[PDB]
Amino acid sequence: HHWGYGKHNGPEHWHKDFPIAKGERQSPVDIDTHTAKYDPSLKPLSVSYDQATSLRILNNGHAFLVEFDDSQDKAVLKGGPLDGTYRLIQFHFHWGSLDGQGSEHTVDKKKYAAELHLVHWNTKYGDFGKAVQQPDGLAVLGIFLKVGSAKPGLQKVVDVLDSIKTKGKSADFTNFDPRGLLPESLDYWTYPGSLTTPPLLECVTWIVLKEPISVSSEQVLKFRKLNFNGEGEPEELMVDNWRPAQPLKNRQIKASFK
Ligand SMILES: [Zn+2]
Repeated sequence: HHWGYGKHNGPEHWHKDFPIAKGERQSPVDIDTHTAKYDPSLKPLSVSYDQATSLRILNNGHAFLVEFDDSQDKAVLKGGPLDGTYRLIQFHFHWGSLDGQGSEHTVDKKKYAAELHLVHWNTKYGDFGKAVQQPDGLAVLGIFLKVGSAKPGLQKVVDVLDSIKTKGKSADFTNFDPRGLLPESLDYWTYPGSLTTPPLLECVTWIVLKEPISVSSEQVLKFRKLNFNGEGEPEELMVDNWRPAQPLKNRQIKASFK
């Protein structure tokens, strides 16, 4: 008995166990494209994933994660609004039960079918556990997914989901190149936020890309076949594992771009 996305343990209930849920820098938020401010000071993002080493894929009962070896600066994120080097540790998605919902961040109230999160931690802090306790500990790259043409680079992930259908299941997932999940343009918004799942720490510097990638209906459909439950329990489809937009409060969203 803990947190989830159901009617009795969903986002609206999280504050009881995680008071920070009502904090000053919570995520996600709605990106109001007309109030975001263009900042000429923002540098272009620098994504260096050529030496990435994926290790395993697992279904943690809330989403599925693809874990990477973060023992060295193999896959890092630099530049943009960041000061230092951030190592990629894992990526996961949030998606809906229908193509009209699923993303966590919204753009002018527009919801996308899903949202990809590539989580990186600031190397100055030694390890992920220490980084989450700092205001500039994490830097999460958010990418929107819209339904249209298939994304070749995503098929490898889609094909292994059958092996990790239920909570607790994990499978070897080596030699996966995350570069196949990036859009053509790296233009971004950025704002200070938090992790959108418990424990909801406000240690994130969010970097949400303007350009969505397209995925086919067939690809997203396979996401919807996963289970929140563990093997041997009543089947509950893993859909709508997204948190609604939170109050922006005293924060400003900056844009790299036009
Ligand atoms: Zn996420």
